[PDB]
Amino acid sequence: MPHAFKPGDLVFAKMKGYPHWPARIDDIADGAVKPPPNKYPIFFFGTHETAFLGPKDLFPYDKSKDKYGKPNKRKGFNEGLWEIQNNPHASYS
Repeated sequence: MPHAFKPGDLVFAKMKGYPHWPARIDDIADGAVKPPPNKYPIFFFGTHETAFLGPKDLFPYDKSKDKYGKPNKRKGFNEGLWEIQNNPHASYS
Protein backbone atom coordinates (compact mmCIF):
# COMPACT_ATOMS: atom_id res chain seq x y z
CA MET A 1 0.00 0.00 0.00
CA PRO A 2 1.15 3.63 -0.73
CA HIS A 3 3.14 5.77 1.69
CA ALA A 4 3.15 9.57 1.83
CA PHE A 5 5.44 11.31 -0.67
CA LYS A 6 9.09 11.44 0.38
CA PRO A 7 12.29 13.00 -1.06
CA GLY A 8 13.55 11.01 -4.08
CA ASP A 9 10.08 9.94 -5.23
CA LEU A 10 9.61 10.26 -8.99
CA VAL A 11 6.44 11.81 -10.41
CA PHE A 12 4.75 13.59 -13.18
CA ALA A 13 3.86 17.00 -11.75
CA LYS A 14 0.99 19.14 -13.02
CA MET A 15 1.08 22.93 -13.25
CA LYS A 16 -1.62 25.18 -14.78
CA GLY A 17 -1.07 25.55 -18.51
CA TYR A 18 1.61 22.89 -18.80
CA PRO A 19 1.48 19.14 -19.61
CA HIS A 20 2.09 16.67 -16.74
CA TRP A 21 5.86 17.11 -16.36
CA PRO A 22 8.67 14.64 -15.30
CA ALA A 23 9.80 15.64 -11.81
CA ARG A 24 11.05 14.50 -8.44
CA ILE A 25 10.34 15.34 -4.84
CA ASP A 26 13.42 17.23 -3.66
CA ASP A 27 15.10 17.37 -0.27
CA ILE A 28 15.34 20.74 1.42
CA ALA A 29 19.04 21.60 2.05
CA ASP A 30 20.18 22.80 5.47
CA GLY A 31 19.50 26.52 5.66
CA ALA A 32 17.36 26.66 2.50
CA VAL A 33 13.80 27.99 2.13
CA LYS A 34 11.12 25.51 3.31
CA PRO A 35 7.86 24.98 1.33
CA PRO A 36 4.45 26.16 2.65
CA PRO A 37 2.45 23.69 4.82
CA ASN A 38 1.25 20.58 2.98
CA LYS A 39 3.42 21.45 -0.05
CA TYR A 40 6.46 19.61 -1.42
CA PRO A 41 9.51 21.03 -3.24
CA ILE A 42 9.21 19.72 -6.79
CA PHE A 43 12.24 19.67 -9.07
CA PHE A 44 11.25 19.61 -12.74
CA PHE A 45 13.53 17.60 -15.03
CA GLY A 46 14.71 19.29 -18.20
CA THR A 47 13.86 22.84 -17.05
CA HIS A 48 15.57 22.25 -13.67
CA GLU A 49 12.99 24.63 -12.14
CA THR A 50 11.50 24.21 -8.67
CA ALA A 51 7.91 24.88 -7.58
CA PHE A 52 5.87 24.00 -4.47
CA LEU A 53 3.00 21.63 -5.12
CA GLY A 54 0.56 19.55 -3.10
CA PRO A 55 -0.34 15.82 -3.70
CA LYS A 56 -3.27 16.62 -5.97
CA ASP A 57 -0.79 17.67 -8.64
CA LEU A 58 1.63 14.72 -8.16
CA PHE A 59 1.24 11.51 -10.15
CA PRO A 60 3.62 8.59 -9.30
CA TYR A 61 5.97 8.00 -12.19
CA ASP A 62 5.68 4.23 -12.62
CA LYS A 63 1.85 4.23 -12.72
CA SER A 64 1.63 7.27 -15.08
CA LYS A 65 4.54 7.05 -17.53
CA ASP A 66 2.53 5.12 -20.14
CA LYS A 67 0.10 8.05 -20.32
CA TYR A 68 2.38 10.99 -19.66
CA GLY A 69 5.85 9.92 -20.77
CA LYS A 70 5.63 10.84 -24.45
CA PRO A 71 7.61 13.60 -26.28
CA ASN A 72 6.28 17.15 -26.05
CA LYS A 73 7.21 20.27 -27.99
CA ARG A 74 7.56 22.34 -24.82
CA LYS A 75 11.02 23.65 -23.91
CA GLY A 76 12.96 21.24 -21.68
CA PHE A 77 10.39 18.46 -21.79
CA ASN A 78 12.26 15.87 -23.85
CA GLU A 79 15.46 16.54 -21.89
CA GLY A 80 13.31 15.97 -18.76
CA LEU A 81 12.11 12.60 -20.10
CA TRP A 82 15.74 11.50 -20.52
CA GLU A 83 16.68 12.64 -17.02
CA ILE A 84 13.84 10.89 -15.20
CA GLN A 85 14.51 7.62 -17.09
CA ASN A 86 18.33 7.63 -17.06
CA ASN A 87 19.64 9.59 -14.03
CA PRO A 88 16.70 10.74 -11.86
CA HIS A 89 18.70 11.13 -8.63
CA ALA A 90 21.67 13.09 -10.07
CA SER A 91 22.73 16.57 -9.11
CA TYR A 92 21.47 18.97 -11.78
CA SER A 93 22.81 22.11 -10.13
